[PDB]
Parts: sequence; structure tokens; C-alpha cells
Amino acid sequence: TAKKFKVVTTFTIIQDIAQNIAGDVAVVESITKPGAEIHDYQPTPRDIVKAQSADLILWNGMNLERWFEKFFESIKDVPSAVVTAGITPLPIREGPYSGIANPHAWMSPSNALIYIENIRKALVEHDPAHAETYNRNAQAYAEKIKALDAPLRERLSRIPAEQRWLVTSEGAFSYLAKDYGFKEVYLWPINAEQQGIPQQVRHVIDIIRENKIPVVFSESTISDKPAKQVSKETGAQYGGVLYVDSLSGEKGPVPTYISLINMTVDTIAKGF
Ligand SMILES: [Mn+2]
Ligand SMILES: [Mn+2]
Repeated sequence: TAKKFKVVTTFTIIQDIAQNIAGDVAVVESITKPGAEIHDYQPTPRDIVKAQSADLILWNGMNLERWFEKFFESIKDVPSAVVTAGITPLPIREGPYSGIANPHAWMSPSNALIYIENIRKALVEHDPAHAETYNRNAQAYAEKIKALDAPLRERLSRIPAEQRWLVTSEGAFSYLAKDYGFKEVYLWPINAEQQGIPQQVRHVIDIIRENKIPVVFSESTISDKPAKQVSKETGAQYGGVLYVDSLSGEKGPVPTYISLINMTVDTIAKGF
């Protein structure tokens, strides 16, 4: 056979996690495309029809998708589920969104296990005919995620503790940084139309000076120009691109959530 159970997700990371749980018994599609900015995405009429055709809608919550609640108002009779349920938020530390949840919880692979469980539960509840495929796929995929911890830590193990400074454009790596003992510095705390970046750019250059930070990075859905300037004004090498808010295309270097975590840690590690 019939027309398969259809899941629509707001962005690509959730799409890939959900598709691993769904296997071939459900079809999972993302509203946003690879490479597109997800926080302030502007949905189109095509997007309403796509979401309205789903049997279940998955979104991040933690107000990642500033567009979603207004968007969902146009969708009728389709259940939605927040895939971060039960995750404890790290607060945004500075700027006009200080004190709001940092939404990038998927960058901690231990948090990913909670994403998987929330998605499994939603799939089993709303598609009970395939409960055993979902439960089997979710346990197998959770073991793939747990198996990342040892190679990831080993990959970062050369960098001594007080050299572990991670300097990015968006402050999108706070969950990854807490997991692996890095201190975070960023050019802006969360993607948004905002003031303060040129004054934050001076501050970052300042903090690179004091601590002799060797590398700075950018991310794949935003501009590399601020990070490349900070590298020019310091001696630090420009290390990016890092992946957090989007996968690549299916043929690019980051087609899956696992490849996103691995390539991001790999790129950090080679910068030092
Ligand atoms: Mn439900
Ligand atoms: Mn982001």
C-alpha cells in the first residue's frame, strides 16, 4: 504494497535519524533541504501541502524552528511530536536570546539516544502495524550511536584539557563541547537577524590572543566570512566548515547524522 506510512520532519538531521528507525516500512521526508538555514526558514505553500500529506510530523522544539508553530496552524488532523522531549536544555549564554534553550541538542550523541527513543515511541504509537520493525531498528541504531563514543574521544585525545577551545561562528556546539570537555567561543550565540556580531568579533579576537587558540571554524548553513576575518586578524588557521544544522546532499561528505558527528569531530581534531 500500500501507500506507506509517511513522516515529515522539519529539517534533515531528524529526517536521517527517523529514516534509520523506519527502515523500509515508512517514508521520511524533510521540509528544509540540505544546506538551507533552518532557524528562520520561511515556509512556502508547497511546504504546507507536504506536511498536510504526512501521517506524522516530527520537529525539534526548544524553539529551534522559529517558523514551525505558525506553520503548523495551517495543518489539520496530523499529529506532531517534539523529538527533544526529556532532554535537559543548555541555556543560551549571551545576546538577545540569552536564557532561551540552546536548541542544538543532537550534537551530543548521548542526547541522540533520547531523540531515537522519542521517534521510536511516536512511530510505534501512530503506526502500530510495524511496531516490531520500529523497535528492532531503533535498538540497532542506538547501538551504532553508542559505538561512536570511544573513537570520537580517542580522536580528540591529543589536545590537552586547557587547550580544548572550540571557536565557531554560531554557538551551536555547546552540547558537543560539554560532552568532550571543550570551552566554547562563538561569533554569535544562535542564528538570527541580530546586532552585536562586529563587537563579538572583536571579543573573539581578544580571547584567541590570551589563550593562543590555534584554529577557528564556520558552519555549513551560514557565511564563512566572519570566521575567515577572525583568522586573518589573529594568527589562527581557518579550520571550518563544520556541520550542525544540516546534512549534505546524499552524495556529499555528510549524508547521515553519524557522518555529521564524525566529520565535525574529525575537522576539529585536524585543526589542532
Ligand atoms: Mn502521538
Ligand atoms: Mn543553528
